[PDB]
Amino acid sequence: SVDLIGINVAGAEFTGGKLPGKHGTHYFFPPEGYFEYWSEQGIHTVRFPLKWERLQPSLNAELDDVYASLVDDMLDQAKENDIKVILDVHNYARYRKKVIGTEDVPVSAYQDLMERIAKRWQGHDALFAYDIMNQPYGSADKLWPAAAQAGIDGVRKYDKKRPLLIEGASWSSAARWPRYADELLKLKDPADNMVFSAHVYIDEDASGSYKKGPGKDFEPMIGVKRVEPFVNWLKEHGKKGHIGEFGIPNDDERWLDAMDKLLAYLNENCIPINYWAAGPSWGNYKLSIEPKDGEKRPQVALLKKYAAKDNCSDFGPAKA
Ligand SMILES: OC[C@H]1O[C@@H](O[C@H]2[C@H](O)[C@@H](O)[C@H](O[C@H]3[C@H](O)[C@@H](O)[C@@H](O)O[C@@H]3CO)O[C@@H]2CO)[C@H](O)[C@@H](O)[C@@H]1O
Repeated sequence: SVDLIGINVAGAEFTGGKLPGKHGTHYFFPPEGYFEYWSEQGIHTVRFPLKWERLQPSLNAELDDVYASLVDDMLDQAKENDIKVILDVHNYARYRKKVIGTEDVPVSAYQDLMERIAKRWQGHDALFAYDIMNQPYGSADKLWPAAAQAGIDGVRKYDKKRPLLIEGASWSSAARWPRYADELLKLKDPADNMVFSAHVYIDEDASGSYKKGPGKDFEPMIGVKRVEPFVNWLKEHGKKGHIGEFGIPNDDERWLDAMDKLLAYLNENCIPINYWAAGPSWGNYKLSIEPKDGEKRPQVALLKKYAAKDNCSDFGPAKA
């Protein structure tokens, strides 16, 4: 089933300069009892970032034993707690800072990664979908459509059923989506089960930094206005969509107002969302919705409100 309300659970991609890095010092998977909290809150879909260089520290080589086994245990815990997992290769279309499709990182190496991910986990009941690449941007934008096809081809060698979440150029901007996305119309999925996934932050530059407050001339519909280009493109092209990232600070009613209006518009169009972010090691990170003594998470009440409003059977938007 397709849940409209979900969360990112971040931590396994942390401290990206420390490779392989040490679990519990530089990066963090969910501890025991982690998923039971969110399951109790009524949240049942999780987007889970993974670092490519940790999963596969040499291109074209077998997956890393330590890191892949942590993914195994996370999916086991997800299954135990009725959580559906979207695995996210959280790499900005780059491997050790070089763009997929350059001589350093041929598309065949990215296809190899995706084959190994599907081969290892397509048999796991908690696996829901593959988000094949987080936020291509910059020098990767031009090459990303060709890389995406290689990644699709990779997953489909071993998993011919699950949805593939396909992000776009320019940090998968929902607001700028139609400026670049026409290049993705050439993508071919033999299983015909692709879902496009855009991101939206509502600070001025949409970086999700929220360096400033909302400001005097803040528009509560900014979230809706920034996903409208994406959703309208989906309708125009008969495609299915998804919002893989959106988060706001906890300290201004204007942000929550924009959130509530955004969720209402996504609900009208059966577009799921993954809130950025929960996770086991966020500290006082301004966008965290993980419980923390003395910190209020008003965003989670909005998520729960719209989870009870979820009456969709599949990814929208609906086709006329
Ligand atoms: O969206 C999260 C993602 O944001 C990255 O910052 C990006 C912004 O996404 C992007 O909107 C912004 O685009 C500005 C652009 O730099 C300017 O040329 C001009 O056109 O105004 C645009 C804003 O409307 O650029 C920043 C990068 O500078 C983060 O880097 C990234 O970590 C984050 O995940």
